Amino acid sequence: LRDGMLVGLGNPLLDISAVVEKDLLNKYDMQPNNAILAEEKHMPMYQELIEKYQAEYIAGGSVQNSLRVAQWILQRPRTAIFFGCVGQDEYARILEERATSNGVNVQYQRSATSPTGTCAVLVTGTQRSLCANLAAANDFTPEHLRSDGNRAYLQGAQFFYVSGFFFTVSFESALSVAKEAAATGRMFMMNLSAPFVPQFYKNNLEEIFPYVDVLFGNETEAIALAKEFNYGTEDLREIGKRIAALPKENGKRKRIVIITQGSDPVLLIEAGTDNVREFPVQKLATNGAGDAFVGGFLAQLLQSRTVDVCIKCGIWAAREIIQRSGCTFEGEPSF
Ligand SMILES: Nc1ncnc2c1ncn2[C@@H]1O[C@H](COP(=O)(O)OP(=O)(O)OP(=O)(O)OP(=O)(O)OC[C@H]2O[C@@H](n3cnc4c(N)ncnc43)[C@H](O)[C@@H]2O)[C@@H](O)[C@H]1O
Ligand SMILES: [Cl-]
Ligand SMILES: [Mg+2]
Repeated sequence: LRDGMLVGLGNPLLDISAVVEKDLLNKYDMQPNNAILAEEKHMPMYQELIEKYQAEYIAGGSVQNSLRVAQWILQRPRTAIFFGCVGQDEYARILEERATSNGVNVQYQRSATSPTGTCAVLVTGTQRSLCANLAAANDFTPEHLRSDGNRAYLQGAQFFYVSGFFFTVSFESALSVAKEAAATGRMFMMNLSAPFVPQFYKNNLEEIFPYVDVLFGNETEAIALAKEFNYGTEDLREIGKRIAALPKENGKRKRIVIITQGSDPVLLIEAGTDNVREFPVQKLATNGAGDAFVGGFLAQLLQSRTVDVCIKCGIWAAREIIQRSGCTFEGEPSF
């Protein structure tokens, strides 16, 4: 292990989390059990959550969360580098301090014009509804990656991870990094992130897929992808196989597709096999479980462990995060 093995590109966001009821969702034309991008009409919701629903502030953003979980497991600071854009404000210092405390080397671009992005996380019964106000995260530019220091970080990384969420902000950066990775035989990995990603950016997804070595997503994202790509099936095993079998630029590494299903088994699909492997999870009697699953996976991948160990660490990490929330980061990883 050495510094900067993993680079992640994403949207650093402060989560604003609260328990609410359906009338709040109806007020903002939100569905239960969904993730959306904020529009003008959503904007008053953030202050309302803070002022009237006693909302909690939690460091978030998908890729940021995953790198924080991976660092917590690694216990070796600076092993992962994070790129994304924040404001110059109090929200950015909350994100900076939490991610740096966990061991991430954060390399934030700074917007002086937008505030740090936030994500409403609304809890209603056992359902969650998310509304992401990207704001400064949308000010990310390819140029941030072209400084001398930042290009040395790209040149030195061995592994790359990008969320589908980041396509909203800079697909051009994600693709550029993916092509350089394939061309130098390094791993490029990404997450489907949310149903809106294949629904909104189908062609981007198609264009980047040849350079994807590992694709993560949940069952709902996999089905959403299957609709846009016209697979005519909702069978997750079949969908995984079709994605895994897509043309691949770096033919020397066979694509892996990993599909999480909440409390049901994690599914592993490898190109060139017709046999999907399952990793059962102990059904727990919460925020970013999928992100934590990826952090656990990446912590083992960086230590060259086999995929089955990467996935078991993912499941273990998600289950820790579900138990202890932010407190998990104060403990000692005992995987
Ligand atoms: N535009 C945007 N840009 C950037 N970031 C954005 C964004 N919009 C939202 N975000 C970020 O998204 C974060 C929240 O994500 P969440 O919506 O909380 O969920 P996730 O991490 O995406 O979970 P996912 O659905 O993928 O995984 P699954 O349940 O299959 O579960 C995965 C694993 O968890 C474990 N698990 C889950 N449920 C379980 C159960 N019931 N019992 C036991 N284990 C379980 C299992 O091991 C399972 O495989 C927020 O922090 C926010 O900042
Ligand atoms: Cl992200
Ligand atoms: Mg997810």
